[PDB]
Amino acid sequence: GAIIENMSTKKLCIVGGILLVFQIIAFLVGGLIAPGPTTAVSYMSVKCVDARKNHHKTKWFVPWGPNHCDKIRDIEEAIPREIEANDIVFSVHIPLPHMEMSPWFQFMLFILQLDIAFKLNNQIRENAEVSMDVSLAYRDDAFAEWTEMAHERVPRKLKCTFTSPKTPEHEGRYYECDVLPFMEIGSVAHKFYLLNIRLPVNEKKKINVGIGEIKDIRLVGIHQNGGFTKVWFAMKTFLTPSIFIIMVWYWRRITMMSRPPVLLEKVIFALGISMTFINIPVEWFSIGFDWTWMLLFGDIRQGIFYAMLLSFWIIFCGEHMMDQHERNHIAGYWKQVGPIAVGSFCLFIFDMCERGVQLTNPFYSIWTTDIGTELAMAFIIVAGICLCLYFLFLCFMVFQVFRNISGKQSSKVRRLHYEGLIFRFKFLMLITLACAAMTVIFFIVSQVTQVNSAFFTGIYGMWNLYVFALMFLYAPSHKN
Repeated sequence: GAIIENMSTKKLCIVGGILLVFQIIAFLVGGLIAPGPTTAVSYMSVKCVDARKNHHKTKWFVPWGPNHCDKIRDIEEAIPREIEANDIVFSVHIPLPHMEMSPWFQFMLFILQLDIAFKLNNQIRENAEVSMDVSLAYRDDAFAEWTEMAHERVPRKLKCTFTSPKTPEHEGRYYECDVLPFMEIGSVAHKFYLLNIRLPVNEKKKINVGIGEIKDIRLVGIHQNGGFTKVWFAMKTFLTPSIFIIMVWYWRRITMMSRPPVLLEKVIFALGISMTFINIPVEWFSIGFDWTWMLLFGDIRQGIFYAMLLSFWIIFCGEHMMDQHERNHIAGYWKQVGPIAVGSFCLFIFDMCERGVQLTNPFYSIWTTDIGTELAMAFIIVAGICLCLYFLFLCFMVFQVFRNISGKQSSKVRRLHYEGLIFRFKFLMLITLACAAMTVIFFIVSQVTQVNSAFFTGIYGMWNLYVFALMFLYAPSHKN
């Protein structure tokens, strides 16, 4: 006597309506509060020069404020000053004047933009490479000392092409050539960050040679909106107790039953507990504490939740097969489920490994070592094709289930009861395919993101509401 088979349609439709109302408000809160999760911002570098006195001990340089460096007006002004290579250092004080960085901005993304002046004297080498010397620092008090975060060599190949002709009337115009994936930071913890870049030249070690005249460098930054992060955290801390309440209701009601439960009522509970496992607001630590690995843990949680869900759809749909079906244990369905769980983990493995390795090298990326870029594109394509094939396989399963249940009907309480159960199945199954399609779209979109709309909030609400509806529907009913 579950809900789905005892409950009257009058009881059903009000619950459906209120749940859909929750889904719609969870959709539109993203558009309301923060219509766009990532804040794009651009910092122009300041061209400092040093006194050539800091060889054994390195020294930081600040663009503006007190004790700010001396700034070369242009790369030609250095010549009357007789400035030599390696005297020039680029500087980017990350926060703009009269504001600060906030821990609410969870992560930081940086890509370089290069302004290299064309001249016939410095034609770009066919495999020209900028062997940049980069260092980073962080600070919390406006009068504190800069503390080192990273100081390493970072290679980068120029993928680069100037269209306009080489005639010297066209010199000085910049090469049109590309942005470069520069840096990822796992988490934000400090008010001020400083970044200093040098490009030492050495014809012996073949570093920064034939790269053209680098006029200026420009840094483009992306970080999560202060609005979106707060609302996301608030929605998760809202949804966690609600799902736990519905889960305890479900499990208490199930445990009240006289007879033991079948595979289905166990797999739905597994879905619920995994959904809570992702739901719990563990990430609220990031604002109050310096923990850094949490950004990888979110990807771990999403991978595990996907592993639960993609198996759940097949098991739930598969269990609606009735002829000579209804096994006692996963040995009857490990045939299908087995690689699905492994595959679901495999979707995020590359992104998770990137997140891991960026804690030892923030400048590491898959998009360097260009074979890395082409294999990343190949990975995106195979993941897409495999997930679409899984969606097709689920659609085939639904098709076969629809084929099958024609027999039970074709082979006044019976008239309304059986037809109502059939209608319940039909609506639930249609909801299932719709949610699966939206989940596939979500995976692809989360991998590609130019979406400017915050539909993430709505689709997460959709997952919560769907799992909620399942536990609500499959619990035993109050005695009539």
